[PDB]
Amino acid sequence: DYIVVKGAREHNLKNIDVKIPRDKFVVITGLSGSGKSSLAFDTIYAEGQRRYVESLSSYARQFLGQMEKPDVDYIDGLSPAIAIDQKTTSRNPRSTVGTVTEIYDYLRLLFARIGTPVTIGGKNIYEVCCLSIGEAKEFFANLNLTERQQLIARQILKEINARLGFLVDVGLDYLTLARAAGTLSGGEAQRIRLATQIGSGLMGVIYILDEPSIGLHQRDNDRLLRSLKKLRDLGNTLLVVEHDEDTMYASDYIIDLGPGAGSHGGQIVAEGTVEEIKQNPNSVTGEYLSGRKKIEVPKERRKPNGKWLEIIGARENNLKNINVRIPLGVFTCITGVSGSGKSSLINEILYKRLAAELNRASVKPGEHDLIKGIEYLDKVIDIDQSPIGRTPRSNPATYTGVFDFIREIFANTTEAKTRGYKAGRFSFNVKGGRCEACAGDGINKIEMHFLPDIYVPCEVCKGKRYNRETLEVRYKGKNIAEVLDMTVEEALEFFKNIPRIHKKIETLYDVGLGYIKLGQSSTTLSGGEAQRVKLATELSRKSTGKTMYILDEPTTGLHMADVHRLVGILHRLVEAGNSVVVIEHNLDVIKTADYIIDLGPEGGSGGGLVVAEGTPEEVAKVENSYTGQFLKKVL
Amino acid sequence: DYIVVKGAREHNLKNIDVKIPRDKFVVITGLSGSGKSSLAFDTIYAEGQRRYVESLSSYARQFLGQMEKPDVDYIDGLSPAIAIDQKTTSRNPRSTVGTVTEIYDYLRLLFARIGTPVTIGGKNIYEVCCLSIGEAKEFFANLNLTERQQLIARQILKEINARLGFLVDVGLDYLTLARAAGTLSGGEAQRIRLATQIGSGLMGVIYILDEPSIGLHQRDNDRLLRSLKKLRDLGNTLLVVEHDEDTMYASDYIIDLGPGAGSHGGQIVAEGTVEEIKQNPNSVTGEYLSGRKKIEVPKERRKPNGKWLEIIGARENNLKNINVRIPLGVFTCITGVSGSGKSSLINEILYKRLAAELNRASVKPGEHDLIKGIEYLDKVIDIDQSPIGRTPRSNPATYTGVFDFIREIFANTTEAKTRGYKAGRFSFNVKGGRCEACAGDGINKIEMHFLPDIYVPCEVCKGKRYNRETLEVRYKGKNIAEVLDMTVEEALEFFKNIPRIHKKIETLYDVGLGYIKLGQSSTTLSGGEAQRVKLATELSRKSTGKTMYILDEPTTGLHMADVHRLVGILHRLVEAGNSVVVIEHNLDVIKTADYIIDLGPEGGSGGGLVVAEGTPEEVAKVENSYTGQFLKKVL
DNA sequence: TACTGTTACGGCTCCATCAGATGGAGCCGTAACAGTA
DNA sequence: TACTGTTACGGCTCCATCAGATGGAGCCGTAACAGTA
Ligand SMILES: Nc1ncnc2c1ncn2[C@@H]1O[C@H](COP(=O)(O)OP(=O)(O)NP(=O)(O)O)[C@@H](O)[C@H]1O
Ligand SMILES: Nc1ncnc2c1ncn2[C@@H]1O[C@H](COP(=O)(O)OP(=O)(O)NP(=O)(O)O)[C@@H](O)[C@H]1O
Ligand SMILES: Nc1ncnc2c1ncn2[C@@H]1O[C@H](COP(=O)(O)OP(=O)(O)NP(=O)(O)O)[C@@H](O)[C@H]1O
Ligand SMILES: Nc1ncnc2c1ncn2[C@@H]1O[C@H](COP(=O)(O)OP(=O)(O)NP(=O)(O)O)[C@@H](O)[C@H]1O
Ligand SMILES: [Mg+2]
Ligand SMILES: [Mg+2]
Ligand SMILES: [Zn+2]
Ligand SMILES: [Zn+2]
Repeated sequence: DYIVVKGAREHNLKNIDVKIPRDKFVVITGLSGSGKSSLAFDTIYAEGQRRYVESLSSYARQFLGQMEKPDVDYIDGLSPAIAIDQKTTSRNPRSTVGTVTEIYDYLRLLFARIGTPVTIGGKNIYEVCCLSIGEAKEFFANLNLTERQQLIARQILKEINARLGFLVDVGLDYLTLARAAGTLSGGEAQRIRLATQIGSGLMGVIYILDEPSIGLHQRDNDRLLRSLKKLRDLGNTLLVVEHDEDTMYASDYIIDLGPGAGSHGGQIVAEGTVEEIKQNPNSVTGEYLSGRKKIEVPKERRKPNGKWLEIIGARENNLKNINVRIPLGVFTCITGVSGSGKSSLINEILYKRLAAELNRASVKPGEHDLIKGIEYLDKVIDIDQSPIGRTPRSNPATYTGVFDFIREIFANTTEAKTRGYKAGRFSFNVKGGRCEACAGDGINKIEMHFLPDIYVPCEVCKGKRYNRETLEVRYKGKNIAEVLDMTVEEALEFFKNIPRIHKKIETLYDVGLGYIKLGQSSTTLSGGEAQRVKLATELSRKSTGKTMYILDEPTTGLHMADVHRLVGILHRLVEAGNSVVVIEHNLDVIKTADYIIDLGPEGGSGGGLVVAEGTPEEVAKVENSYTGQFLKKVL
Repeated sequence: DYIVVKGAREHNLKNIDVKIPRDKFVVITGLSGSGKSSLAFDTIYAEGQRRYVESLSSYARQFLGQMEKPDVDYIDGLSPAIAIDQKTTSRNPRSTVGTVTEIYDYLRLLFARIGTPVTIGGKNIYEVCCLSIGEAKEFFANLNLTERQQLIARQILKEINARLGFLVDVGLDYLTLARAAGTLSGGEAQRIRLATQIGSGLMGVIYILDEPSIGLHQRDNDRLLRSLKKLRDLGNTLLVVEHDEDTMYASDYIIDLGPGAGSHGGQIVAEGTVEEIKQNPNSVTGEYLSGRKKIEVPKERRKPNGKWLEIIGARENNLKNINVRIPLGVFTCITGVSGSGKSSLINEILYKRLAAELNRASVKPGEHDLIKGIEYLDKVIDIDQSPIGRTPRSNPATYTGVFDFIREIFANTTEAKTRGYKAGRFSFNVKGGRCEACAGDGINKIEMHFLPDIYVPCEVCKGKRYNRETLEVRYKGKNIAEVLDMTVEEALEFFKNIPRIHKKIETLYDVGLGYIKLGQSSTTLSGGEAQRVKLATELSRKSTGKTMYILDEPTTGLHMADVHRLVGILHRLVEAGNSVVVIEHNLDVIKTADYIIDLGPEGGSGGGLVVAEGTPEEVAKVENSYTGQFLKKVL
């Protein structure tokens, strides 16, 4: 009736002991970097998978793969578990919806077993693969096959029906089975990934979902919550790590981590129901949910100064030749149901034309007639909706670009000048100044065949990634290993008189990563930490006073405090005289915008029109828009 | 704390509900054919494996394979399970001890990871593979490697040490790692199979062992029981299906099935401790253990009549050029520790020479000088230690040889003579008289890719395996489908006036298979049922009054009642004037023998000498023999 | 002449056993070119 | 002359993703040959 964990010390967990109720809807909350993933996916799921795998033969074990042994003492009440990872999965161009959701395999099995020589219900394999999800489901629900075929193909038909029912329930009935998985939107790809693993329900199985609401509108999130509630009612346990308020409100139990991030978190601050979390002063999530701490809606919203960006004849993808006016110099939020065509408009027309017109880029934009009002802009800065790549040869210092300046100033010292060194000597990714016994890695990763990998630190350089010859040159009493060793606050104090480094380090501090180390590997970063690193990298660039910031969903992996900090940064940028355009599903970011352009009313072929246009108060007066309904509810 | 099963109806289970204690030594007893395997390996293990597999992806599922869904309602308290099947596994000549026990893989991993360029402890891969188990274990326990190598290769060394420790504990220290697995004795192969799956212990794992004591002496069984007790004390649950008295006496809980076999069993008769089972009148196992029912030791043992079989210079395999005298006309039991060389003597010299001398066979015997006393014999009948092959095209009627006579008498009828039919028309394995829609199978087995197979009965012949044209000819009002449909008692009454069929059917009844059907598939037979079918096939042959019966472990898969029946049959054969020689580890069979030849004192290179020779009472006076010690204990 | 052993020969079925590679995409470091200030 | 965009190019690393085959052994059915009784 419980999953009891004792002595969990993985990553930054501070020897925490927790009890998780079984056959319930449990939600794990906390700040970005608290340790929710290290507790759910890296301890419980890892222990369950290892326990299941250890009972199999070596031949099967070397195919399935063994996870790393978690640093835990005793876990009880486990069971078979299915986990959905937080990180998004890229797709090859060949993979389609049917291939990804494992529907084509069942289709081939059915056609091979009860096929009529290649005719089940009066259709062939291509005629049934090239249909929308809703009509394919209604076709498969009206299959008049014989009794022998019914007995033979019971399981295949049941699996197909369950998968199609889930895909219809989430709201993806407009897609077909032949649509390429690599061209779907963020929310559609997230829902397809969810349906791949959770479409066919089981019994007595723990489901661990790490942020299952990427690029999902509130309406889509409600349908996903209904499906999750049905799956839990099927006799299962659900462990969902989320930052969404609706997910917490729709859960039986809440486990709150914190109280901070990195080395200041890894603990348990509060637990109980939603009201219990709200009443706990030590819980930051409860403080933000109870209204004690909140993002303040402006009393007066900025008005356009007469300069507008007019997009005429926008017909890219599913856009139905619409005209959109984006005011300049204010904060504008682009809203719509997942798949309605907000990314395909903004990121594929506005940014792709602004870059060519201003930054002298060579990227072909989408299908549009013309854009007017470009002359009121100087440069464009964009943040994509795609995640960042993770390599052990990467860290926040290299990603943001300050490591180049640090290496240059290290190579400009007196001793380095005497020895004839350059900036390439002070990097652990170039031969000449790095330890060759570890190739600048610092630690050695030994990979076994079927056993979990073992990490052993290097002994020649003691994990410093550099040899003594390169470590013999120091700047202000510190060598480059100590430079990579200090955190962002220490580096901010260290380089306070160097504007070039100080600007980017101050940006990193302002996005909320002062605790992080300059040399922490990208592979060991968190989702929110990587998102904020990308945000700081893009926002650390120089602003000319009349510049456009285009952000495509910068809320992913961010707690309420993090989005509050980002909102403050964006509002300061707006007050500086720049124009900020944000494609956002987060309603807290939306409620502070001075202008809203809403698209819909549906996704795919059912959307692409400007349902609403104006200030949030005016949009809330429109009953057609779901965004308007939610805005009216929360205003 | 329990494994609760409800509504189990697999095979012949009569909707039984049981509760199995956890972290205990549980033994399941009952008659041959009661349903112990169908309850342990076909319900609990099947459900656990299916539940674990269903949580994985299709790619891994179609590699691991899905077991058939058991006919059960609700099973709780499950966990990862490791099962050892009752049926023995044949081995290719290429496989060795290290390959089978998964020790070579760990050896290669260690040599690749901490090798010194190919030198770990001062030895190479061949110099360490070509050693006995004890010296290899003592070498690996004295490895003076460096600290970095110690940290790197901790798990590999731990696994190797645990496997070698188990192999030494069971008593196989005289074997090597390069020894071919296909040339081992029955007990040695059984112990190697056990060590493959149970050598490295785990925690919180259910172990299901189906008859883990094939070809094991009492001394070897004691060591195996000690190892099993240690493994259970490591925090595990053990479910052992056994007929051995020592295994029941060394278990915390006993679950008894019955009260019979086939359609007369499948229930639960009693449960509790050993004393509780003994005190239950409805429990046949308790009745045999408590002494109410027993095999009666003869008051006076038959003496040799002056005719002996002298084997001079027996040096085959591990035999040390020994001389053995086997009295003729009495019951002689060959006893010894597993590997001492009883099979290599008897089956490889005595039978292989008697067959050539009497049955005009062309099989080359082993290494011996000569055998004297052959002229007092007319024919030899042998039962091998190997199990029988299982095919769906097989049944007891075809195996024993009565189906040929039945087909001949069916083809000799008036209507068959008029139509010009032959015996080949009345068989479901020859084209012409069988249904071609199922190829004489009766049912169709549809195999999926990763889903469990589905069985659908044929519709053209309704599962009768024959068409209407072949079913239109009947003998005594019954067609051949009804002939295959009746049980052995019905066929015994049916063919009471036909001596040829009646002899074999009476033999089948006498071995205890009167309930079984003539047409039951061999693949669906039980281990004890197959053993008794082979015994009846070999014992149904004509006896000339002076003939030698050689039986190599005919007790496998047989309860105490079955071995009592077999002992009675063998004693009747002896009283008929024939000579019976039985290689037996069962002490109840041994105590009734009129002569005993004991070999030992150890296995492999440590045995091959006649430790004792004489009547069981005289052998019990020798302290050298473990067999003598047990005989003294039980006499 | 029939019962009882052996052998071969064709067809059918069960079981052991082995121990990832290739294409796609992102990131670091370096160089080159161009527009402003 | 310096700060800030773009592009290319080499090297390194992470991730998706596909959808068993072959040799060995036992058994049924049939035929042929031989030793007795
Ligand atoms: N190897 C490591 N050693 C120590 N700390 C680590 C290591 N890897 C990650 N961390 C830190 O451990 C903290 C928790 O990581 P993680 O559990 O992934 O965060 P999270 O709670 O899921 N955050 P988010 O996904 O953004 O909501 C973060 O501050 C990481 O930077
Ligand atoms: N390359 C493409 N070819 C065809 N259709 C596409 C392509 N890319 C996207 N679409 C479709 O265009 C519609 C709008 O997608 P897009 O504009 O990217 O989504 P969005 O509204 O921003 N929603 P989301 O990203 O989930 O928050 C969806 O139905 C997509 O499936
Ligand atoms: N498909 C089937 N349908 C009905 N009965 C079956 C089937 N398969 C096997 N049986 C019978 O079910 C009974 C129990 O089988 P099984 O569980 O294998 O026996 P067991 O208890 O392990 N006996 P043994 O191994 O000799 O000690 C036997 O009489 C089988 O002949
Ligand atoms: N072909 C072979 N070549 C070499 N050694 C062999 C061979 N067959 C058996 N041995 C060994 O000879 C010894 C005696 O084996 P064997 O006589 O078959 O055993 P047994 O005494 O009858 N015991 P068991 O069959 O387990 O009850 C063992 O050490 C075997 O490993
Ligand atoms: Mg996370
Ligand atoms: Mg059995
Ligand atoms: Zn090093
Ligand atoms: Zn048929």
